[PDB]
Amino acid sequence: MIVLFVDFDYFYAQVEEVLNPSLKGKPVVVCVFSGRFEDSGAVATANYEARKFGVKAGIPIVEAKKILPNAVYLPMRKEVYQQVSSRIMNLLREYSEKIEIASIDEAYLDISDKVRDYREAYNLGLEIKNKILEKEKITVTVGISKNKVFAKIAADMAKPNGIKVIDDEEVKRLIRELDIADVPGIGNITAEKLKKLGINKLVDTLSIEFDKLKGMIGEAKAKYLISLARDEYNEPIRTRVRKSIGRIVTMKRNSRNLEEIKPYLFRAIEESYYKLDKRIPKAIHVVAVTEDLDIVSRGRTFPHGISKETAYSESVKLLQKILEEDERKIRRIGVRFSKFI
DNA sequence: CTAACGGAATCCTTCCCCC
DNA sequence: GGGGGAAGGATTC
Ligand SMILES: Nc1ccn([C@H]2C[C@H](O)[C@@H](COP(=O)(O)OP(=O)(O)OP(=O)(O)O)O2)c(=O)n1
Ligand SMILES: [Ca+2]
Ligand SMILES: [Ca+2]
Ligand SMILES: [Ca+2]
Repeated sequence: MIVLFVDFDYFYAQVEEVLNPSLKGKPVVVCVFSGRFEDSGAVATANYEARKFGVKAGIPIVEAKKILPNAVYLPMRKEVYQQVSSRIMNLLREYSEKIEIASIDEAYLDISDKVRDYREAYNLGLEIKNKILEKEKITVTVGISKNKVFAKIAADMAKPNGIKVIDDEEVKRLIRELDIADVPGIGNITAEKLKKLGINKLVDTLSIEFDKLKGMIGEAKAKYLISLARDEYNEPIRTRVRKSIGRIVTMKRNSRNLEEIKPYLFRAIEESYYKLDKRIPKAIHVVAVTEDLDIVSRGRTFPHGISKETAYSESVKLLQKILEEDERKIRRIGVRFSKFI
């Protein structure tokens, strides 16, 4: 295979800068205001002018303002970014019909039938970058390799407005030398689980016994890392289908009172049903985020589609079920729909 | 009514019913 | 022994 991976640079911030070019050159921070108090919330992303000083995704807004009090702080306008993203994905369809849309700013392309070698795949990456910059004035990063995992790693290496090829020779070096925490799918809890086993590179998984690795990171991640270490990973590019749609809102104050939580729950249902847009779900899940930011969920699936009225009455019964079987106060309450007709 | 923090989505694992 | 579902967990954007 020859996989071409596209990753939009600082997407949310860059879209805001395209829509307001006076933002060019300044630190821009895209925020998710929870509404509980002034500047409560987290940073969705920031451009590289702000990211260079430690303002990155996930950190609290009030911590970003202690670092950069004079940066531009904009509220997240996800529907604007989604519509811009959808147009860029339509541009990517013109280069390969095997395309896998991974997220709002990521897409894999199987270009095995469109180029002969990596030099031609490289040139196709330039043509794709120039086409996106010409149509939407958005800079992206191209990663090219023999599978999806190393194509994404390639884009991570040359990230800010770049293009990078990891050939079969560098693939083997990375199996020996790339720190295993930088492999997609290995978070801190799985990484620290590899370290305590002594595994720091992919090649280490081939010397260890399988069950000693399986019995503690799981069968799937063990097979996944072993196949990568053997240079035998080759999952195909697949069209991804949205499997669930939901919405969770932060309440103004923690509560275990039914009548106080119900307005937030009903608002989450209305917005979730608007996002359904056609699509008839057969399962509904009420999801509560407790004081300690833990996640509790109670669900129910029907032999038929779920009307909005049925979603209303069933969510209350599922919410009562959460107050019964857990005693932590709820901080965020929401709903999720799945199993579409 | 401004309080040390968002919101959304996937896949995998554990437990349990069931054949 | 294993298919299949409910709920938690880990990951990532
Ligand atoms: N914890 C996070 C991480 C990301 N995002 C959003 C903001 C990003 O614009 C988009 C894609 O995130 P990336 O991981 O691709 O990061 P960026 O595109 O912002 O930066 P980079 O240019 O390094 O990819 O997802 C978010 O809401 N919350
Ligand atoms: Ca990106
Ligand atoms: Ca991305
Ligand atoms: Ca990691």
